[PDB]
Amino acid sequence: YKEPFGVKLDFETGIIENAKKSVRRLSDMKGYFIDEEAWKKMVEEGDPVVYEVYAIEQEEKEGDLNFATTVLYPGKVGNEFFMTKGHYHSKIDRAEVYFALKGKGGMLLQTPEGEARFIEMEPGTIVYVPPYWAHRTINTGDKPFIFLALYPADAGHDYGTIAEKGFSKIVVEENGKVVVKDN
Amino acid sequence: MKYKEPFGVKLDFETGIIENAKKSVRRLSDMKGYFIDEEAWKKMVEEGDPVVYEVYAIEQEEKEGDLNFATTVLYPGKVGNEFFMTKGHYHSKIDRAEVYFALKGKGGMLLQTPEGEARFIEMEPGTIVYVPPYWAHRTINTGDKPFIFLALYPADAGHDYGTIAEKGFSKIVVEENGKVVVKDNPK
Ligand SMILES: [Fe+3]
Repeated sequence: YKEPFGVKLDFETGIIENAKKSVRRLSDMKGYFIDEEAWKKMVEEGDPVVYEVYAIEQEEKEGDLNFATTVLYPGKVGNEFFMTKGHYHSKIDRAEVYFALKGKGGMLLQTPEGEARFIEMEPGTIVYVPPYWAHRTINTGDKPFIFLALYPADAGHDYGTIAEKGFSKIVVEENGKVVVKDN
Repeated sequence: MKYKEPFGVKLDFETGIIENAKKSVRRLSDMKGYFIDEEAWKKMVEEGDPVVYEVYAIEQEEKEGDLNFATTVLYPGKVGNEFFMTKGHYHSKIDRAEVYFALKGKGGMLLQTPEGEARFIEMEPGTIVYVPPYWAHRTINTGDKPFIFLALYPADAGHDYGTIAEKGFSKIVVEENGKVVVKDNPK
């Protein structure tokens, strides 16, 4: 039997005790933002951190659960808001649940058949990501966007699909939050 | 097959209420034989039969890979000197885990393996508790204010209340000049 445990989550910083921390800078997201020059330019300026993750994951096993907070920093590549790489689940059939804790943003989701959805998130918002949907989180404000994600331990990852095909929409700013088609 | 639609629902940090969730209510009368002091229990039922806890749940069909979530508002109180608590259970599919996230108040979680090996983990706002596969678990309110938390669990986890209703937990959590976890006499 594995040992149960309790770890503290800091509502102000999003940091979880004993969690495994990972960092993703702009340089780690080549080809993700539509404006390549804005990207190359910002990177040369010492690619700032786009987001950090504090995760507690179990072995890949059916019925078990993983959890992690993400600190999505505010910013834009051109006029495209800072975002996570996003992905599909290796075992696409797994769902996910997000709980927004600080700041504001939204989640962009997509199905293999072409459907795309954008769900706005503010502190207290719980987003249910159904099985089969690819998803990415977006920070649409000027402050850090912090959220806790809970997902099946055997969900796995699938960035390739998005790495190539990607999402059918991009979220940018036109004096206001705008969701438009992607190329 | 249709693809279910994603959605966002608002959770109120102060009340524990989740918009569009299904509400369930458990009063002291719904927990017959759960507390050790049967006389204090019956006396409290007659005096008013207070609500022990309310649940606001958003559940999916019992399918593998899916997820359910629910908040619980566990009210403060004691039956004799035993703190208000949830009924407790093992998952129907015993190897499913669960994750708890405390939001308001103060309490703790009592867990035990099928054999009776127990653990007690304190919970305060911000505390995340990992309920591993195979462990039964029960939440306890050790404070004077409502203990509110969010639970996330597999849609096919299910609930085995029966085993706990029959044998209870190996330990009980009470107040004796302080919070104490001791052996459950009728365990
Ligand atoms: Fe459960």
